[PDB]
Amino acid sequence: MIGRLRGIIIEKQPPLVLIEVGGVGYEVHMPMTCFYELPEAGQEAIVFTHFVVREDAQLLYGFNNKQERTLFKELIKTNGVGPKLALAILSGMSAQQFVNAVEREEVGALVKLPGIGKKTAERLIVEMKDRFKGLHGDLFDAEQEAVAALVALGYKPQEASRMVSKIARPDASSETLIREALRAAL
Amino acid sequence: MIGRLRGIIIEKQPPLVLIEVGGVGYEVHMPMTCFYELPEAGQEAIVFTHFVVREDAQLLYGFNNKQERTLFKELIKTNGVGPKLALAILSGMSAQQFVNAVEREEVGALVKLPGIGKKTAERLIVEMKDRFKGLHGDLFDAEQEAVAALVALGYKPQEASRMVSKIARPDASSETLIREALRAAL
Amino acid sequence: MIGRLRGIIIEKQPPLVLIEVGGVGYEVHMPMTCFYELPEAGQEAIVFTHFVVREDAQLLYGFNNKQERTLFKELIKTNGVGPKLALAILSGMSAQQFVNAVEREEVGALVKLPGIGKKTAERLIVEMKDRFKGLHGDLFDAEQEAVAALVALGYKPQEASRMVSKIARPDASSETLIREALRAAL
Amino acid sequence: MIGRLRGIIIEKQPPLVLIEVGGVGYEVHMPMTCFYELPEAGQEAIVFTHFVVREDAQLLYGFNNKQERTLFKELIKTNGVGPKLALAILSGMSAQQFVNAVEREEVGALVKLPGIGKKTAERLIVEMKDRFKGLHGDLFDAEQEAVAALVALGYKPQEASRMVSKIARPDASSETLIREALRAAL
Repeated sequence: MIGRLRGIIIEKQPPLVLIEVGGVGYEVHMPMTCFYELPEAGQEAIVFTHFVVREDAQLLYGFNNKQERTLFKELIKTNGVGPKLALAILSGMSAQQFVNAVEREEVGALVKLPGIGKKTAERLIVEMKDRFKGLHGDLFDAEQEAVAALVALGYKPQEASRMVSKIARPDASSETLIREALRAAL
Repeated sequence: MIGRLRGIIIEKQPPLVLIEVGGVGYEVHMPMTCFYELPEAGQEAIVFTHFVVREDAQLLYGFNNKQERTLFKELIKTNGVGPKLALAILSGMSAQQFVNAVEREEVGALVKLPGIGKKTAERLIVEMKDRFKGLHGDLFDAEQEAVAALVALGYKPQEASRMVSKIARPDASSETLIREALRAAL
Repeated sequence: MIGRLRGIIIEKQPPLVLIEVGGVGYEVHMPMTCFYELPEAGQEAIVFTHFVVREDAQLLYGFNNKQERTLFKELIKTNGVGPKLALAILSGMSAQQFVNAVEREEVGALVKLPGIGKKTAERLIVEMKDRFKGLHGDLFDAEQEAVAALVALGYKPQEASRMVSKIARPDASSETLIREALRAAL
Repeated sequence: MIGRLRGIIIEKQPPLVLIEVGGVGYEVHMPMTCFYELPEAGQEAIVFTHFVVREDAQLLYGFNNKQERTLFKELIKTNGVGPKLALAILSGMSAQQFVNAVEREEVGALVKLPGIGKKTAERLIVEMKDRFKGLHGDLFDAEQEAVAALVALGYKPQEASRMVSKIARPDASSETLIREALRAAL
């Protein structure tokens, strides 16, 4: 449920940051390429977070923008790749370099990074390439926002794209598109 | 344990809202019909929430008033219907339209919505109609507040209504009714 | 981990209170006898809490003082008695009345309350009477504080009382007693 | 995820402290040797914490500095030793005394403390002595910070020390060391 923290950077111990919100000091685990961009200790930072809930522990993974978080969330969906590994992948290379290596199927650039291997590198590339097709954008709009909303409700991507086509009126909010699209389907 | 959030709306990405409380950014999942009523980003919002705790994740579902939340809480009690489905039901129609479709047994209005079907639509109507009888009101008072309190303590609805009858004195707080009713039963 | 809430009472719906701390609205479940003593909506309240963590849900039980909470914590240790039942026991009678009924073995006063029975009433009395012997006090001091600390560390009650006797110097902090007692045992 | 609390000390009940952050009262369990150093009730305290998450409960263990917390975290990794026992070990002796007793293999100093025994005392000493070798320091630097970061990413300690040697340039940030070391390995 915790999507964003805004507070004072108390300490940096890569890959860990300690952000103070109120008087609560959150431990945020961040990939090294996001780590370089952090403000200075004593200054306010805004980090986008991904809460991983376990039975044994509760952890916050933090990123500087939503595109990096989505990438990380996409990455941990593939069997064999978890938060620590995803943290290492985005430490060894930026999000843009990772997407570029996925698109050009560079399965030699990723094999060096610890904990994955050769077959999982290959499976990661195949799988991520497939996931990027339907993924957001600007690294990988009202009408697109509206399809996403509909997919979130339970419609299948293609059928949601169908619904947001019939009433798709350029220069119109994503919400009215969702309202209009849902109205003419029930 | 989290029943209400009051903070600044940071971002809207239907059905998700990001509300900032202190410097903590909560991700709230809201049905589309509540979503339309939200203030503008940068303005304060008050949302009634339902915390769902899992072993893998922790989520907040948010509504603009308590009646919608109760409806949602009632809805997720029926096997086959979970938070995502309940979110879709209250996206496709308002709470009032849903109660009206339940009372008039319109099992054609709900069949269109994704993820449920025909038999579950039918079971939903039967089950919700039965639950509404004893449900709060104004969509579906000191004396009624007092019966509820007693049901919460473990008394059965009918016996709790019995207790709040013998001493039921119009123009008197629900608490004194609970105090008086509990006193003359022990 | 949440032991106390101090905030604004937003709504009362016995046995539920909604306390706002920051802009976070906590749902606190309180026994009716504590409920009567709450300030008025819009005014600040201080409630002592007991966090019950489950896999399905996370709940706060609240009391006006530490003695009531201890009683509640003691109560839920007995098989057959859980938070809802303990909530009902402290709703039907005050903490003082409950301790008095336990000491005088009144197993007719408790049998009326819903959800327990006759054998569990009897077992509750036997068990609570045994637990009160070693329990805190004022309803059921530096030297006593110090024994408690030592019991918490893992010493057995009798041996901890032994340790805080040899160096027990009236008119001296519980901490120095713990320091002195631990020093002369290792 | 909670690494630090900064708030007002409300009550002390060794080994428990109640720290108020906002209007939220956190129960922090602290070893007695850290307990002696706490400010006075009504004054601000800064405690370093270790959140233990269970299915039944959620607890905060607190320390005055990071070295004590690391020790505690190291301690609870050994089978037979849990938070309560670790709390007792750091109550009976300071962190420095404990490290000294580990280095000099004093397995008579620890045998007195309740809940452990003789074989676990012996195993604790062997195991802690082995863990201290690679452990931080000042009780047990940019280049060392950088190796730690790399170990956290998944590299093995020796190979991470190899990487931070080839480009190890005295008088240079730990982050650039991590950036430079990661660059010349992929």
